[PDB]
Amino acid sequence: SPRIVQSNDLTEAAYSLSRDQKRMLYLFVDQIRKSDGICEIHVAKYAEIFGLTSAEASKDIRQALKSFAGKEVVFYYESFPWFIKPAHSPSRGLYSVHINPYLIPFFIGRFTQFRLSETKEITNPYAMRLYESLCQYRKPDGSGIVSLKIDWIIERYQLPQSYQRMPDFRRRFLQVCVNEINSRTPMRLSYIEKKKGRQTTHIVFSFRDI
DNA sequence: CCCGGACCTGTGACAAATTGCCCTCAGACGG
DNA sequence: GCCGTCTGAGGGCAATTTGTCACAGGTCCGG
Ligand SMILES: [Ca+2]
Ligand SMILES: [Ca+2]
Repeated sequence: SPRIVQSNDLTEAAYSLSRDQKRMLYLFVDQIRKSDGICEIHVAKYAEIFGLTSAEASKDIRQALKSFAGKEVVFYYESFPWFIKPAHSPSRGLYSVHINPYLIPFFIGRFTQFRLSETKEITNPYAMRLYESLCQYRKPDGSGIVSLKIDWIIERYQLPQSYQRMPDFRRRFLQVCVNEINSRTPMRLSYIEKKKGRQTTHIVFSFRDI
């Protein structure tokens, strides 16, 4: 199945995207890399890759596409829009999109890589961000270890405001997304908390391959 | 000494958002 | 040149997940 690769600058960028949008974004990076910024999406192909009906694919593409407008991307800083023209459909079952050409060098650069079958069952978009950030540190054999700062997680994944209260951070983000990765990917993941005084400051992740 | 305050934790509620499903009906084409 | 079928563009749903905050109970310090 298709092998996604992307510059680390994208793995660690600040942005907020939905799941359907992140799915499309993988195909855009794939199209661009296989060579102006103009990409294309087929309803029937999206449906087959991610196991949807054609109808639900259509719904997913259309709403994802109108939710890109006004969205911006920050590289740590410098801000860019994803799209510089609205999407449009020349043919039935076919969409044309215009990615910001200044983003191309940030897509292709110190890199992260994974096969698309690894992530296509994840549902929570914050868990997709987390799985991308672990892959950036993976060894050939399939293991790794990394320390991510809690303040940096909040900024980069643009977590919502009540998750700055740590018991809520634990309950609705950390525990749920570590559970998804262990249930929906071939990865097996564990963690431990680093503290300073009363405050918890980092999360230390270790993982191996099944 | 206590006591109140500034911190920290987990849980029960409720509100808003997202999920996979289901149904209708016209577009595009082949045979 | 018409119709039978495969698509996909629309309109919705209830059941779950995700986002928010009130309240109870831990600690340590300065007064
Ligand atoms: Ca969201
Ligand atoms: Ca959907």
